[PDB]
Amino acid sequence: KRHRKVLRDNIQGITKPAIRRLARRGGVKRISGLIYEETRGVLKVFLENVIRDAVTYTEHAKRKTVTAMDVVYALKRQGRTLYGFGG
DNA sequence: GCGTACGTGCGTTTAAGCGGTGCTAGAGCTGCCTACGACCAATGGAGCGGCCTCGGCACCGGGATCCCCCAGCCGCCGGCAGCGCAGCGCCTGACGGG
Repeated sequence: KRHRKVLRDNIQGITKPAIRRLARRGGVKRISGLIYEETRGVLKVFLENVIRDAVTYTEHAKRKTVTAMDVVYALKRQGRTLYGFGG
């Protein structure tokens, strides 16, 4: 097809074990059940901040596709530089 | 010390994941044309310097809160000690039995 898109409930795509594994890499031993909801918001809260300016780069370039070279650029402005994709 | 809820484990189950199409959109590049920003020479007046004088603020002194504190004070009530007592089991009568 050529219309519509998946635009619902995708915040639940981050399934409960996925965070549970992620936190294990952080070394936390025991986690209460309440914390799952906050990080999803927190993860989202951080996220569009990265996209919003990333989107801004593309429109100034008058593209339609989002390149990785733009993604790192905004990540530089926010502060967290990334090695391994460009430069 | 209490207790719940989150780790551990088991048993579905399902959507990720793989591998496979098929498409065209959009990025990349080229050709070519234009305009617009740098450059140059002049010009004057906006901005910056130098004085320089009042009053907004500083300072004071005084009077005005106003929270902060707390013993006063009582109410309350429960503990507590004393008192009156309710109920029971035994004590002990009433009266026939032993």
